[PDB]
Amino acid sequence: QGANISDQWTGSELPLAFASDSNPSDPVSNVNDKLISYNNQPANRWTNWNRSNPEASVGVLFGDSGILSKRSVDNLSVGFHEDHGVGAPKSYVIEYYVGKTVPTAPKNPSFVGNEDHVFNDSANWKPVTNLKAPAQLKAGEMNHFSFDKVETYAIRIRMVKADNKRGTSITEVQIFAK
Ligand SMILES: [Ca+2]
Repeated sequence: QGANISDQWTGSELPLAFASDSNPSDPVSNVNDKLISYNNQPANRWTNWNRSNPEASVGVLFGDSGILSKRSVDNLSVGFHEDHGVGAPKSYVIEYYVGKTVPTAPKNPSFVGNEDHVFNDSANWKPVTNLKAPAQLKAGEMNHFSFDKVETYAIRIRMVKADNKRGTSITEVQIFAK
């Protein structure tokens, strides 16, 4: 297993987690903070609990040595969390950035859908190929995904909440270099 290319580094803008939308007290920066919690002791998660869109995406914008970088990516791990109000999504798509425009760091990374940004244009994303995924997503553990290697500035997981929940929830994601 190679270097972790999603974790935050102190004093570095990148890698940066981003989301289309978030419950504000559950910012997406929680997903790459190296804290993993499946409960409220402490609560540590991104969610879109009680937000208006049942679909949201969470992703990582890569960096090398403090500045933007493409990386070669073939994996994603996601620790779903669940309580009465949130849980694993009922459906998802994992996507990678293909825009010709070099992405900027979002001004408000937990709420990318509320600003003009390349990430909001579906032409700038393609789905990963030959996905290997769990047969069912499970809260309470790191759920591992693998796919054909791509060279990209960003990947994201775009997810629709379960019908019996008020949102989707993630305590941590991890992406590794080869
Ligand atoms: Ca975390």
